[PDB]
Order: sequence, then structure tokens, then C-alpha cells
Amino acid sequence: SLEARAALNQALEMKRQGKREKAQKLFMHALKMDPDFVDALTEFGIFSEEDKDIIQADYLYTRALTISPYHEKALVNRDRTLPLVEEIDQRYFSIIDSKVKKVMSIPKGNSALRRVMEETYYHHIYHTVAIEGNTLTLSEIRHILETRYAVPGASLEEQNEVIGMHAAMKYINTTLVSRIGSVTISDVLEIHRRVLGYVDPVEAGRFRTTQVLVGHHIPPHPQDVEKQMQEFVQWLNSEEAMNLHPVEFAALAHYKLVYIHPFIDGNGRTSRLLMNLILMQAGYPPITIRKEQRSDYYHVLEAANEGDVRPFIRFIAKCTETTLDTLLFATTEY
Amino acid sequence: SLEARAALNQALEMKRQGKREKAQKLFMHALKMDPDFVDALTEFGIFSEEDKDIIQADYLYTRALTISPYHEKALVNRDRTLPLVEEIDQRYFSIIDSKVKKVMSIPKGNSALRRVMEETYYHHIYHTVAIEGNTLTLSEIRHILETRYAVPGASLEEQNEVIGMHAAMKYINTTLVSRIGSVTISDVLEIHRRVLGYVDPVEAGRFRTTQVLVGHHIPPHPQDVEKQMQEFVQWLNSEEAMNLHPVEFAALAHYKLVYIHPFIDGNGRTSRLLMNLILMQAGYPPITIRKEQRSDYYHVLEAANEGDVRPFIRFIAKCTETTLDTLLFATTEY
Ligand SMILES: Nc1ncnc2c1ncn2[C@@H]1O[C@H](COP(=O)(O)OP(=O)(O)OP(=O)(O)O)[C@@H](O)[C@H]1O
Ligand SMILES: Nc1ncnc2c1ncn2[C@@H]1O[C@H](COP(=O)(O)OP(=O)(O)OP(=O)(O)O)[C@@H](O)[C@H]1O
Ligand SMILES: [Mg+2]
Ligand SMILES: [Mg+2]
Repeated sequence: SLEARAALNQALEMKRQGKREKAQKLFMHALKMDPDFVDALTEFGIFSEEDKDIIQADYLYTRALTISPYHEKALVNRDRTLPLVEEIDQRYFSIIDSKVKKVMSIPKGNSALRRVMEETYYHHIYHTVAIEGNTLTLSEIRHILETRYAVPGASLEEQNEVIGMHAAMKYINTTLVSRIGSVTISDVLEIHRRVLGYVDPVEAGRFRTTQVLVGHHIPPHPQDVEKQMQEFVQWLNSEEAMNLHPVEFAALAHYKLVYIHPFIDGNGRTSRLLMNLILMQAGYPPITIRKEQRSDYYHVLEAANEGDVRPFIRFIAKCTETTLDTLLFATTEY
Repeated sequence: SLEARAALNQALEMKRQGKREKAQKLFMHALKMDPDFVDALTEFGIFSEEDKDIIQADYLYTRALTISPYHEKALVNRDRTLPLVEEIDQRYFSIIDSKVKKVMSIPKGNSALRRVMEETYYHHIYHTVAIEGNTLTLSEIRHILETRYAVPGASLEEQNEVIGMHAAMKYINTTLVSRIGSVTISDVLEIHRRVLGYVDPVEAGRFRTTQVLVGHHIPPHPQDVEKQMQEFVQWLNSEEAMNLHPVEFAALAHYKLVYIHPFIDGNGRTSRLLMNLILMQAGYPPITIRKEQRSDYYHVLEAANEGDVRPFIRFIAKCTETTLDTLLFATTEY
């Protein structure tokens, strides 16, 4: 492409000109033009290291080698950054584990903690539906679940989504948390049943029969969905997956489920519930993917489809840390 | 019982005294005291004939013989009334068939008719939920189904019941009406699924596992429910049932289903939908059991349990006629 090289050649000049803005947009626009443009990736990676964003740099070098495996400028930079980010990632998970041990060391009966867990429960439901486009407020959700009376000027669908979540959550907490290691299709179906039961009871708790598009992702064909779910379940209960880091295992479980997209709707909600199940079985608190992180959440998912899950694994880890911060703040406060 | 005979002996005296009130209450109160009091039944039957209520009289004579088969006063009166009401019942069904032929003779495309069918559709849903204790108005139901937005100050359950009905009705009309003669368990499950899906998706479309009380009726034990439903389906598709009068067949189908009470909730609604299916397959319009007829509806059901279904069959026939009157009034008007 002619216009692809134009933007990149314009980008380098601005960088070495001494731009205050830094012409980061010029680089982004180049890869907007052609995202598989090996030269634009490496040079953008080099630019990222100067701003001390080595993880972003490594991502770009990794993406370049999937396109052009024997691109030398990528290969030499990759070999340097490959083990460096491996360390940085490991170090981050140690920082998580430390904050988790602080939370785990607290006794369950602690009165200050249980206040926070009660308040943050309503927040959990808000964010998982809000990220879909649910327009219900926190106080509205509080009113719906406690009173069981509909709020004025809001679709019954949106209000049924809230009830579906609370049902699914109470089910998980009651039944599924107590059994560590072994999970089945039936378990996933029973979560989804309650998630999408009050909205669409016909399709609730069974696989889709039609092919769909999820953002920019094309999941396995309905005929292949069962086969994929059969493999997904095997992976969950495999020794490999047990030996993975809880946060990492929780993340990979999330992605794999939304990748398969076995249901017509409610795949994200159920995946995030399954994510939080995995964590709570491993002794971690249930984490929140906030409403505000929608764009980022989609970008890292898109990145995972193109063949690098690490950004998504980091995103889940970012959320985990943010949760642990919130709990330790409120618990220490009260 | 001493107090049972007291009221009855008091009743006869008042009747033959020449009471303007007629001491009908004295007779009712006697059978309130003891409903299996053979002497009170026969004498109340005799009293009913004087007011030209021979069907009511026959009922009482029939109830007496289940208790005391060889009670002479009942036996002689029964033998007289037995064929008389048989004629009266047959004559009523002829009066129905005539009014049905007037309705059936109208072309489907008729513009005046389709106005009525559209308006009365919302009435159908109102009455079937209103009779349960649903507190939604006609305009509220109209708003819920058209806008799909919840009305202010009404339980989500009540509003989900409305959506459940509309779903079940649209399903029946689309799928089930086109196949005359053959119905399965799966079909009944698929109706109930949509009826109770939006309220309780967990229990929607499957048999209850717990024994319950329905008014004053004890249905078959959960273990026996499947066996009863298996027999119920056989009866529906039997030649006997095809040769029954549509209104009668529709009625018996209703009662048999609510008798079995296979689901935890939503047995009446589904039964009334199945009732109206049977009618529409036989070429009759779907009929309405009004909200106001709740007490009567329960009394005739209780009577059917004690071992005389005829009152219920008449009640359904009464509703059918009332429907046919409403249609022919509105159709002729417009
Ligand atoms: N590019 C992508 N690749 C894989 N999965 C994706 C991608 N984009 C989005 N997803 C996932 O698919 C979900 C959308 O599918 P679906 O509508 O079945 O889920 P939902 O639960 O209805 O929506 P939400 O999770 O927002 O409530 C998203 O929530 C997300 O988790
Ligand atoms: N004595 C009785 N014997 C047999 N069946 C009865 C008796 N009394 C009531 N019923 C039936 O059982 C139904 C009640 O059971 P259930 O609650 O499962 O039905 P529902 O659909 O939830 O209630 P409704 O029909 O009022 O909406 C009544 O609607 C009626 O049709
Ligand atoms: Mg969705
Ligand atoms: Mg009920």
C-alpha cells in the first residue's frame, strides 16, 4: 500500500524532527491504514520503548513475527524484550498475590469487610449489565432486587437482566463454589439458564443454532459449538489448567468461553460469572470489569483473536489489582 | 350429626310454612354442616325443582346416590331427572352449534370481525391472569405488550406473567393450530415454558417434584405425574375424544390437566390455552373464562373432584355462549 508507507515515513520524520506531540497518531494512523504492515509495527515498537512502554513494544514485535517471521529488525528486538516482559508479567502477579494474602488473612466474620461485600454486590451486577448497554442506575438495581417491583420508564428486558444476574450469582455461591476442580457443561448451562431465563426463556440454557458476529469475531459454527464446549470443559479440569496462576486461569477461561460464544446472547455475563467462580474457588475475591473499560476490554479481546492473549490476561490482572485495592481501602477504612 | 338434622328439619318447616325468603339458606347451611347428608341433598333437590332449577336438582340427586346408592327418595327422583337433563344439556349444545355456524359462516377477511378479534385479544390475557390475582389493568397490559416498557408500581412477576401469556399465545397460533388431532407432552411443555418462563425459568417447561394443594384438591404425587400425563395425552388423541362435542372435549381436557396439576405453577393458564387450542382446531373461537366467574369456576371444579364433572362442562358451555354472543354483537355492530 502507498498510503500506508506514506504515514509511516511521515511518522519517523516527526519523531526524529523532535515533535512535542511525538506524532503517536501518525504511527496509529499508519496501522489503521494497514494493521499487518510489518515495518510500521517494529518502528512503533521502537517508539514505545523510548516512552518506557516495553510491554506495548513487545506486543508490536510479536505481531510483526506472525506476519513476517524472518523480519530481522523485529527478531532482534523481540529476543531482547521476550524474556524482559516475561519477568515484568511474573513480577506483577507477585504484587497481586501479596495483596490477595492481605485480603485472605482477614477473618470472614470481620464486620467491616462484610459491609463492603454487601455494598459491592450491587456494583458487580451494575457493571456486568452496564457494559452491555443496560441503562439502569445503581439505586434502580437496588430497588428492583429488594422490592421486586419494576422501576418507571425502563424496558422489562433491562430489568429482567438484573433479576437474571442475581439469580445466577446466588446459584453459583450456593451450589458451585463448594466443589473445587470439577465443572461440567450442565453447570455452565444452569448459570446461563438463570442469566437469560427472565429475558429469553426459550433460548435460555441451550446452545445457539445460528452463526453470528460478535463485534469483529466469528465464533465456531453452531454444529461445531458442542465439540468446542466438550474440549473447553476438558481443559478446565485438566492438570495443566490447575497449575496455571488463578488470575491467568480465570482470564483464559473467560476468553475461551466468549470465543466459542455457545449461546445466542448472554455469553459475556456468564463468562464473567465463570471467571469469578474460578477465582473464588482459588481463594481470590470476585473481580469487576468496570463499565468504563468497555473499549479497552474489546481491544484486548480483538488482540487475542489476532493471536496474542497476553494483553487480555494483563487486563484481567489490572482489574484484579483494582478490586484488591478497593477492598483493602474500604476494609481498612471501616 | 345432631346440628345437621336440626337445620334440615328447620328448612322443611319454613318451606311448607310459606316463606317468602324460601329458607334456601337453611338448606345450604345444613349441607355446610354435613355435605354428605343424603336426606338434606334429596330435599334440597325437591326444593330446586319447585323453582324450576332441575339441573341443580339432578346434581343433588346424583350426589346422594354416590353416598347412599339405595336411598329410595333419591333413586325415584334421579330416574325421572336423569334423561330430562340429558335432553336439556343436548338442547343447549345445539343452541351453541347454531351460534357457532353464524360465526363460522363469516369470511375470515371480514374487516368488522378482525377489529373485534384484535381488541378482544388483550381481554383474553387480562382475564386469564386477573383470575389468579394479577392486579394489572387492561390499558397497562396494552402498554406492556406494545411498548415492552414496564408500568410504574407493579411487581415484575405480574408484568412477566403478561409477557409469558402473549409468548405462549403467539406460539400456539403459529405452530400448534395447524396440526389437528395429534398433540404431545412436548407441545404442552412448550406452552408452559413460555407461560412461566419469564416468571420462573428454572421450573418453566418441566414437571413439579413436590406435592402441593390446589384450593381443596390434592393432585397426583410427583412420581405419578408423568404416568398421568402419559395417559392424558393418550386420551386426547383417542378416537373416543375426537367423537366428543368440541366444547365438551375442550372442557374435559381443561379439567383433566388442572386435576393432574403437572407443574408447580401456571397450570390453569396453560389448561385454558390448551382448552382454546382444542376449540380453534374444531373451528370454534377461543373463549374467555371471565375474572368475575372465579368463585363459580372453583365451585364447579370442586364439584368435579367429588365426582360430577357435568356442572363444569356446563360452565365452559356457558362461557362459550357468552363469547359467541359478544362476537356476534360486535361483528353485527361494526
Ligand atoms: N472481538 C471479540 N472476540 C471474542 N469475544 C468478544 C469480542 N468482542 C466481544 N466479545 C465478548 O462477547 C460478548 C458479547 O456477546 P453476548 O451478547 O452473547 O454477551 P452478553 O452477555 O449478551 O453481553 P454483555 O457481556 O455485554 O452483557 C461481550 O460481552 C464480550 O465478552
Ligand atoms: N378444586 C380444584 N380441583 C382441580 N383444579 C383446581 C381446583 N381449584 C383450582 N384448580 C385449578 O388449578 C389452578 C391453580 O393452579 P396454578 O397456580 O398452577 O395455576 P395458575 O395458572 O398459576 O393460576 P391461574 O390459573 O389462576 O392463573 C386454577 O387456576 C384452577 O384452574
Ligand atoms: Mg448481548
Ligand atoms: Mg398460580
